[PDB]
Amino acid sequence: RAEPPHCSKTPIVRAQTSQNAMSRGMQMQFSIGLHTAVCFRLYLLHTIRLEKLEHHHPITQRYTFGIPEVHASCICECDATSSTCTAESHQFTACPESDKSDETSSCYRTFFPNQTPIGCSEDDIPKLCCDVRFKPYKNMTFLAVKLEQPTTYATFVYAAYDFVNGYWVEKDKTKIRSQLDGGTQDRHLDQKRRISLAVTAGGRASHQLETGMYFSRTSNETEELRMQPLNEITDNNFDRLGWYRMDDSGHFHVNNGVVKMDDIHKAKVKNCKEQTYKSILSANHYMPGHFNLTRPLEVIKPWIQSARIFDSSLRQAVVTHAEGTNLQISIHLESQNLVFFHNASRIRDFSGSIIVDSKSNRLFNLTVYEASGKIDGSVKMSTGFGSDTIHTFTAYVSDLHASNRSMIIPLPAIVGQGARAICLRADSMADIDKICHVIEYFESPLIKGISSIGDGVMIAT
Repeated sequence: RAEPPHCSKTPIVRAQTSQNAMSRGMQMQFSIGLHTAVCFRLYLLHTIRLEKLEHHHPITQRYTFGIPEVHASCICECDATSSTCTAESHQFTACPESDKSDETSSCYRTFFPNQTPIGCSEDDIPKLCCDVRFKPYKNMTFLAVKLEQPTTYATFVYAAYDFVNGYWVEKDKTKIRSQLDGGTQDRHLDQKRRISLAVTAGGRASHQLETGMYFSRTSNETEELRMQPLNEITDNNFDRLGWYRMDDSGHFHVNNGVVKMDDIHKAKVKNCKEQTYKSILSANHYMPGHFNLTRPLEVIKPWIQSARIFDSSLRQAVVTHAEGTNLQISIHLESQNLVFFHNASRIRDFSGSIIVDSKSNRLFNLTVYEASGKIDGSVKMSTGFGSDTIHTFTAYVSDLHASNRSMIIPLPAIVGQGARAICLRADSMADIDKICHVIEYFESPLIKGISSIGDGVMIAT
């Protein structure tokens, strides 16, 4: 089923290599676009596609966490002297092993003395004792990451095709990786080692990464990165995510539960006789009724196509830029001949919206339908088709066969507020075939749960 990608139309600059006190070469220069292909023959058709643009993720931090289901059972002791409900039994301690009860559950004890004698004697000052219980909710698991900090890599796809009796044959197929932050990077591409690919970036890549705490769900296994107030590994804010953390075994616990439990659990006696009390947790991100989540970055951030932990090793996260600037290529060889070829373009329909994202990115979130090759856009003044052109663009769809693709089109500041018309036309298409639509403009800017014990009192009088 071997097939070449749409060979884009690219101007080629002939440069001459400098010389030493020896034996008069030449270099073929061109600017390749992200998600487009370049084709040439050596005088076996050679193709290079700038497939992926990635910023690296690591700096370190990593920790699995969950969402806890909290339940607190208490008991009152009317006589302040009593052996039942004491500082040694309740203050800073986990309720000792039940032997039958769930392994997933995690409990902590808190001591509430100096009570009011309600349903008691006027002189004796009561005391309250509680078991705060925590278990994972819906078995929800997430990795917390201190997230992508850019290093930039380009991923190219080199394929050499041959036309053997009516059909194309993918002879050689490699993945080329080149670091974009330094000077030119050079390597051979073909097995014959005759040709060399030289990649050079103009400056920093189109878009940028924020430094902070991120996370995504785990399926017992990385997913689309989300952003919601989350704790750095060394921090333990109860109003932010990750205070309910998973250790090695898969057991979830409250981060420094023992010690902190008394600062976050607050209970007062309602009536010591009936064994009634007012209870709450001074925290967030717990069940019941204290947990929702932020949508993936992909969804909220137009400049982001995808942001995911790369694999099972959980060492790097890959941020795929919605679109990126072109890269500078030079193809060099001894002394022979190079000819560059190009295919043509087609387009059924399109859809999209003009967006200024939270990180101040002005782009056209374009989606093409049954399209291939070089596609030319024209952003118009007003909603009226035929109004004055304010920007002109060209997108390159790499699929040989007309397919549906989604892309990011950087726009100048002239493409200001309000809805407007945009007209797309493929290459060499008559102005009758030109699709127009009015496109929309969007812009992003920059409690007490009272319960009666239930378990009954074992110590009445």
